[PDB]
Amino acid sequence: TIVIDLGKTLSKVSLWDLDGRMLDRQVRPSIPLEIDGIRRLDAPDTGRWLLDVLSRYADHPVTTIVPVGHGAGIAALTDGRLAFPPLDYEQSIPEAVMADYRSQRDPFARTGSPALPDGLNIGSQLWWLDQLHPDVMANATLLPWAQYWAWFLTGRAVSEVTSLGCHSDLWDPQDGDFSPMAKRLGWAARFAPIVRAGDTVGALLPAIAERTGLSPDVQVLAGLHDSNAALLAARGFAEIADNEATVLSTGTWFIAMRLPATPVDTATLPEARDCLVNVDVHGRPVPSARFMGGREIETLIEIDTRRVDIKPDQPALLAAVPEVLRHGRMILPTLMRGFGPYPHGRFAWINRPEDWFERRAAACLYAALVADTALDLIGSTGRILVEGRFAEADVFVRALASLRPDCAVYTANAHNDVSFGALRLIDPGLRPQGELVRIEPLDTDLDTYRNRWQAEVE
Repeated sequence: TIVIDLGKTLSKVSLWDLDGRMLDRQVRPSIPLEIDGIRRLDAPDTGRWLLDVLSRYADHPVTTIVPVGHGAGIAALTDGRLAFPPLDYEQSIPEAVMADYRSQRDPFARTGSPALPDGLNIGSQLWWLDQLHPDVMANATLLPWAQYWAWFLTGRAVSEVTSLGCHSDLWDPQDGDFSPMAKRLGWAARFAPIVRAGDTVGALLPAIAERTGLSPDVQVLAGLHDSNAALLAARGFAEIADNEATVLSTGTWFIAMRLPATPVDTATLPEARDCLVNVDVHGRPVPSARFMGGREIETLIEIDTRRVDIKPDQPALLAAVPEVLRHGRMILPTLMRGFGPYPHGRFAWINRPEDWFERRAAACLYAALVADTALDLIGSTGRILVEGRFAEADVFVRALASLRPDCAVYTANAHNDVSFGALRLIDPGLRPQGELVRIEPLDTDLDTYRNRWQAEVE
């Protein structure tokens, strides 16, 4: 089996065995492609690199390939070939063109897709493209980035739901269909037939099976969006699986993605407080809430050298919590105006600690409280799995455990390559590396603290 993970900053090709262990991995940064001053995903060139690396695994019993793509990427095929390299979603879009688009979008209540800058909304790209290449767009078959690669190897164009549900303006999460807008504009009619991520797109193209030395019998799967890969993975853990659970990824962005066990009313979610609606590989709504956690923490600690996740530092970070707690030393939101649950929270310290450990420990508390608010906006309960670098942040995770006392907060036991998830598309019985360890609340308290914090915020 082979997973192709063509993300935004890193493209990874990986070879695995039927027991779900990685045999090899080939990586390569993704460099932008200039075309008019217009930044593009380098499709032609990536296609090459990955026909090389694919050749390397010709001696192996490969029976399946599954594609993985970052979101906010859309590809167009004119007369059965790539019309042009897709736009880089970070590529700017002209002011007048965007405003025109902005004023014709569907309500957030149907789409769960918030207005985002540049190309983050696929609709914005399409809107613009309709101007730059009017004819080529009308003759075009449309097809998400991830699925583009499954057509590169297969000749069959298909779409998959999770890329469409990635704040694209093209999807109606609750309805499980294209949005009124995408239909209205005739965009929905241009898309390749929707298929399930685990479905077989088809056998490897003969001309391709050749120069890679892979068997013509190799089967390509529809594939999925970068972010849903991790969800598949998380659902591999015995505690997550099919249960009501939420995965909270951390980094520059802290993102809560809930996997509801019951039907939820997403049309009621607060767009202004940085929530959105994604979709799982089954087409079921994935209520989401983010805030730029990692960015705010970094504002506080200034340099990589004082990152709150540095391992040997944990005990001292941890031991410094007691005094932070009882002196009411805390931080008020927000440090990123316009983002998260408290877009306009007037930032401020209170009894600012004068040493780094106590300031670094308190930073981990502020992120727990804001994550706490974010998890509640979407009805997260029961099981929470923390991932990303802030999983090694003892003060953060344990503060979370304390805030959600009857909830089971988790962190992973061993590292798992970012591409593992896709394997579970073939063999669902397959599980990640390590096990989940439940997080103990902070040693004794946090109510009085949060109570003060909350009161102050208001």
